[PDB]
Amino acid sequence: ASNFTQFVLVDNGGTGDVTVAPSNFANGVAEWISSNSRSQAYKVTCSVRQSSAQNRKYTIKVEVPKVATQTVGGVELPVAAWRSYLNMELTIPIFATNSDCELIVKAMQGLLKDGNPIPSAIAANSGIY
Amino acid sequence: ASNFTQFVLVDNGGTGDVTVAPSNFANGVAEWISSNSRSQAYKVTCSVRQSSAQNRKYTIKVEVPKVATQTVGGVELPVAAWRSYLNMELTIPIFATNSDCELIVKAMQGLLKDGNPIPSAIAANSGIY
Amino acid sequence: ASNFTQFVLVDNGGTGDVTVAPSNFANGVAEWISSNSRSQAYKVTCSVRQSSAQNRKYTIKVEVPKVATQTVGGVELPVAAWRSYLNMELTIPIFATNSDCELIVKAMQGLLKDGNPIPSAIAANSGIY
Amino acid sequence: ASNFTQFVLVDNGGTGDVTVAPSNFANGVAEWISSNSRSQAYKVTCSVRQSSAQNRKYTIKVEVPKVATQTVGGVELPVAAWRSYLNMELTIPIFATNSDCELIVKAMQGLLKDGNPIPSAIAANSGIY
Amino acid sequence: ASNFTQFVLVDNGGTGDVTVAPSNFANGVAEWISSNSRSQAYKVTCSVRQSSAQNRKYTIKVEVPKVATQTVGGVELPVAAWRSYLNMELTIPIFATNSDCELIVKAMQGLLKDGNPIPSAIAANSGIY
Amino acid sequence: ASNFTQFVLVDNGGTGDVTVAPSNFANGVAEWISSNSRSQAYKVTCSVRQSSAQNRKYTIKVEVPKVATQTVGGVELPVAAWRSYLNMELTIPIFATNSDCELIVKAMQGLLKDGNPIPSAIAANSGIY
RNA sequence: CCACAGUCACUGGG
RNA sequence: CAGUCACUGG
RNA sequence: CCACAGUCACUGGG
RNA sequence: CAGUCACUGG
Repeated sequence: ASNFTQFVLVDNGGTGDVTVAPSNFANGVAEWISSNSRSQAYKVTCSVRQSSAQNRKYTIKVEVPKVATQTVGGVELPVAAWRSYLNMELTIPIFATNSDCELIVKAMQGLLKDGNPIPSAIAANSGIY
Repeated sequence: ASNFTQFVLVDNGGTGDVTVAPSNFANGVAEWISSNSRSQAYKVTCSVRQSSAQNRKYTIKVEVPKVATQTVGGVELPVAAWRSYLNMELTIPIFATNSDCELIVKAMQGLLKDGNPIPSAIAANSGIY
Repeated sequence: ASNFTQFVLVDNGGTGDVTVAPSNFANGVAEWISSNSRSQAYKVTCSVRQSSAQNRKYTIKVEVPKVATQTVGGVELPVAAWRSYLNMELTIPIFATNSDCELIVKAMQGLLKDGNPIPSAIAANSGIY
Repeated sequence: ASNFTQFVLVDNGGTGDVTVAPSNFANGVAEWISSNSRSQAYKVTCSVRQSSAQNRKYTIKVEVPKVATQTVGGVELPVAAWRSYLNMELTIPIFATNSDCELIVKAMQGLLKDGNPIPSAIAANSGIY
Repeated sequence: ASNFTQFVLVDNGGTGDVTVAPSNFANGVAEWISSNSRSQAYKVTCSVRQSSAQNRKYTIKVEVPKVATQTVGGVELPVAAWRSYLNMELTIPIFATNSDCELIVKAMQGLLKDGNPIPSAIAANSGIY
Repeated sequence: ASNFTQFVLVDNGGTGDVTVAPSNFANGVAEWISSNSRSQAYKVTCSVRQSSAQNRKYTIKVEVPKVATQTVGGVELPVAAWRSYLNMELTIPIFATNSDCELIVKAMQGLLKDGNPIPSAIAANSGIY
């Protein structure tokens, strides 16, 4: 294998797609970013460690830029107003087989499938009701 | 409407599908569970709070169980051999429009699409390289 | 370029091959792990450091597990009945050229070549006689 | 029968071969030494012992010398400018069968096979990258 | 791709060229060295860290050795008579686009072009006047 | 000689070139700047001193303006968001001949040649991977 | 941070 | 030196 | 806040 | 853990 390759983060249907590509590997922490100023980029980082004797833990972080009214290549302050941060921590017991792990991934995919509660709430600046 | 509906967390092609349903909203934490005993159930929770004066934070949790039947005191009980824990926090600035948020949902969806790096590594019990 | 890739640790023909893959590279310690349950996986770690003003030191560690299924209370878990632990330390002075190093590697390879005393002894639960 | 015989430690084709031969076997420590000046010879030692009730432990040591001629006061002496020191410890539980051991040996051989990460790194005065 | 490749540090027209290659990435410090003994090698290291909330800093180091053969204890050893140390730190604001950065690379390249003031002074063991 | 002359810092191929010219010599510290407001200029400074008994040290500093979305002649704040700083310190042992120094310069040129790792990483808002 | 020093991913000084 | 071994104990 | 830990809307550590 | 390493020191 060798999974550290570029990929499509935001699929806008061929036209207007956001691709992120390998940008760093310092400390086993893999990083991908879109072709932008780091202040306006789409960043993705991932790493794995054995958190305890019983578990392994994947830490995945994603940064998404606020695009509405954005000024490409510009200095936008304050940073906190122009960026969204996603922090994911996946804990998997050392007994999990590959199939067990496939199931876990499926569950994650299902959690965010278009039309489901969570993605629907987020995409609508809403909570659950 | 109401976005607090049931949905399928794990899609196995209509046969062996893990569907999860609304089970609680106490203390502002929306909860869903699979049609199982509370000891062997898949659990999904979600909550939104206004973290800072200018941020909103979504806390989503998913628990994937490895179902098993244990024999305690000569008696057989439905239990979970172990559980996988997904913990994700999403911080979005209040200046994010709905389109801005759809961008975030698409990114999260892209992040886990079959074939991409992260889901590949996870399903293979490996890191990125 | 990268030497932190997956490789075949155990060459059992072209089928029962044990392949080990990059898992984590934190704190100067490269770690490879075979696929499936971490609990039953092969592990390989490696690191180099300047042990003294004149010497560089390598520390390689390998774990060979004896795969087994543990059952307790009627619950089956993939585990390792036990593990064989290989721990080696290689010290090389900074005056060693690439040729000198190639020589060192050859000696290591020869020491373990099929037919030779040490490997023969080990493979037969034996010592020297 | 005897496995305490001479063998080729360094296979440099069929000429510049470094052969090491039995030298002494006192106190459970088998020792091999290449021919000529002891001062410039290759050394290999090996021993097994029951380290615990459950484990047997092997201790292999190898010395690769950098041949050189020292001159002092006009007196020439064959010496070793410096020496590379390999020290390995292999622990194997008493439940290991001959098959289990053969497997362990294969893993050791694979770890050092030409082309693989560890040997490549060592042979190039390099680490992992 | 992967930008961690070998390159020629000193171009002497294909004959007497000093080429340097990846040798380590431990602790997030990318390292390259020339095909020499660690004691006589050319060394290049590079690292990026997010210095401030809005800055990123590249730390690049280059070590140019003056190779020599010293006689210590009547024995001859490959050593370095002395070393020249280049230490450079580049701080770039996160608002810099890729074009902004290309500008920086072009400037650094221009700074050292044959004929220009700085490289002229350095090569002549003189200051600017 | 007399190397304190104007030169092309950024070579954009005849059209759109950035030239810097002598602007100060206070304290032996030579300075060049582009024809801009000092807040938006390209600045280059260089100086030499004998740092110790064994070494001489060249301190070279370069400042590059962020051009994307820049407003020529305008007041851009905060300064830190609009500027990149390069700090170079070159240490050369007093034994270095002119030829030794030419080699050092070549190594610097090679380090930053178009297409090589470092310049490629910088120009792409990336690290090494 | 330093036109601070060194034997330089380390050490020492402002 | 010992251990289910980048960790612990002598 | 943490590529902090867990038995995980709870507990413990920076 | 370190060392010209079945030995020594932490």
